Amino acid sequence: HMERYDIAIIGSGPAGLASAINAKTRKSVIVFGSSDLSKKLTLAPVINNYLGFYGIRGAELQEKFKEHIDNMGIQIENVKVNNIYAMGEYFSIMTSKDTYEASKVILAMGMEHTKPLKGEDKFLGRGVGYCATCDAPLYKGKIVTIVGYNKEAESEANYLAELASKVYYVPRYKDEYQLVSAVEIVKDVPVEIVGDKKVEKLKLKSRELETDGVFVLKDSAPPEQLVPGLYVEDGHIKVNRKMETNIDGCYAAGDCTGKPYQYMKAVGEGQVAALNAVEKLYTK
Amino acid sequence: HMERYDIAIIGSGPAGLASAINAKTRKSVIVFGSSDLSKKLTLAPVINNYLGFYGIRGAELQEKFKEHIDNMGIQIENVKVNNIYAMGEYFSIMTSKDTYEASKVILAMGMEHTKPLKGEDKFLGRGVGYCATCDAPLYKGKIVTIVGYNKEAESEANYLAELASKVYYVPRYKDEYQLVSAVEIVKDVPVEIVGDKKVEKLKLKSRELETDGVFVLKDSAPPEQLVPGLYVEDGHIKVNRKMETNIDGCYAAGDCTGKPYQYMKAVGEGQVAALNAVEKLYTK
Ligand SMILES: Cc1cc2nc3c(=O)[nH]c(=O)nc-3n(C[C@H](O)[C@H](O)[C@H](O)COP(=O)(O)OP(=O)(O)OC[C@H]3O[C@@H](n4cnc5c(N)ncnc54)[C@H](O)[C@@H]3O)c2cc1C
Ligand SMILES: Cc1cc2nc3c(=O)[nH]c(=O)nc-3n(C[C@H](O)[C@H](O)[C@H](O)COP(=O)(O)OP(=O)(O)OC[C@H]3O[C@@H](n4cnc5c(N)ncnc54)[C@H](O)[C@@H]3O)c2cc1C
Repeated sequence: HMERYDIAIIGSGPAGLASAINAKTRKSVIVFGSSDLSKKLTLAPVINNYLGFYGIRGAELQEKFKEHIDNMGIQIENVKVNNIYAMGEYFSIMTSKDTYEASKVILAMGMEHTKPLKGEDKFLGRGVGYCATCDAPLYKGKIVTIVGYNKEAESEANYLAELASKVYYVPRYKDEYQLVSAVEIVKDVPVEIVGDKKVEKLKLKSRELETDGVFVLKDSAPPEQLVPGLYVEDGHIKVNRKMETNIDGCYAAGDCTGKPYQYMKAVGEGQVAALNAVEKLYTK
Repeated sequence: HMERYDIAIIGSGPAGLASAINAKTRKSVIVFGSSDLSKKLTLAPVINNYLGFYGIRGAELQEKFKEHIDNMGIQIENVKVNNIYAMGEYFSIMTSKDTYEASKVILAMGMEHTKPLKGEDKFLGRGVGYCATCDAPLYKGKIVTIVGYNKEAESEANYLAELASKVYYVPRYKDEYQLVSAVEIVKDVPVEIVGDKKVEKLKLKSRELETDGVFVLKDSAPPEQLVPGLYVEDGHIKVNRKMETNIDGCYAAGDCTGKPYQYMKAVGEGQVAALNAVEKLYTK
């Protein structure tokens, strides 16, 4: 069904966990993200600029962070947040599973490193989107191509196969893929989304797919799509010294706020966002 | 004599150490402060909001920070910084011992918690000051009272006893005091600095001292006195998202920049300041 919380934290990396441990000062808090917290932490080899942990390996620091949240009774809700609608005094939070409401939101999604595909921006809203399940009814009986950058994208492909006339899945990571037989896996490199007034084809290095929709599925939609009305410049969510965005009650912390992309900056921002959000909840 | 460095960090607490470990990316760096890093860290009992160190004691976290800087060959220069003069393209740094020049400065002095004495602001520049050794020639053959909040203040009293006709030392901490016999220790509580056009007396709870100067000696002068021309509001050094102050080449990080006074905020700010300072050194 629906569940209400005082604070929702969108991301489970350094920034979101820093927010969570500072918000547990009560005030219900929910943290959305991945079971493994942050993929970048796991991939980091030796870390020498996180003060107090000289020479730690990324996966070791990840475990220290996991034990911290576990000691404080903080769990990660393992769902993808698709859209956050600023209703004015609260936020409606749409996810890959259930819908939530929260009084305050802390954006902590990190920063996407991969570039958009050619034609992606051009056809946005004319056949390109960032949430396949959200737009699924629009593609009933149509051809849909999903360019998947994470495992959740596979679930969206499976769902779309129940409505679309044909589903192609283009993986952008190496794994076994848990897809129903109706999904055609296209192990090729996307080149360009093309069309006249709307999407007509996805061109790949060795193949072209006639398709009505192309969904580009990453850990998070671009922030201005995830949070309609949010002020972003240069792909960075713009915040002030209190980590406040342009949307009252919506904060942002970590790589999603701009450079430098470092752990200490991220945890500091998460702390500031959470303490300010809590203050606003007690002052109304 | 004088020594030149690319970056000078003013403070050895969480913020300054975070700056130091991020600036050692070369670029000579000098860190001014106390041997014990930060007094607040030592006094902190259990810390649960420093991500990755759940349940750590303050002195334990202090030791982790000490081992980090030691592993990176970062030493603390154990002197008090008295004044930083923005010369335009560099900074002249006056200390309780030698003078330094630095291309970039990172202010990391923390935030003073004790309030000013009554009359302190009123007589500033008319008998009240924050550096006794700096103003010592002005008090040759005059009466000087030092209200000392740290051990360095004792050294300043000893120096002033060579020039002033009479030196009183009013300690604001419990310890043995290493003072020459010419210094009179006044174990009483300051109440008010009084005078007409200039300082004439220090009133204490049980005694009044006729005095020509009153020096209030804390770990650092107020930031607008430490750094002439620095923009401060509400006792907080005002910085932007890059930790830049109003003075080009001068950054600030940690409690000295405003609330919340927390460790994660401080280390994040120190990191941002240092990485920006380094960038400016490589771009000129
Ligand atoms: C190989 C490598 C080495 C690095 N080494 C260092 C180093 O030595 N020192 C250093 O300071 N920095 C280092 N970094 C950078 C550092 O990892 C980042 O600055 C830091 O991880 C930022 O954390 P964050 O919480 O802002 O974002 P992230 O760490 O990206 O966390 C984001 C998390 O939120 C989840 N999420 C995002 N959007 C949504 C959504 N819509 N719904 C649900 N969940 C979502 C993601 O799945 C992810 O788990 C390194 C990065 C890499 C890639
Ligand atoms: C009892 C107590 C418990 C606390 N518990 C927590 C907690 O659980 N979690 C949390 O997040 N925060 C806590 N805090 C607050 C936290 O300690 C501060 O936010 C943090 O120490 C800020 O560090 P900083 O580097 O900005 O300043 P500081 O820690 O004050 O470091 C300043 C250092 O620079 C030196 N210095 C200053 N001026 C000069 C100068 N002119 N020349 C030379 N050296 C100078 C000082 O001697 C000092 O050593 C606590 C504070 C106290 C007092």
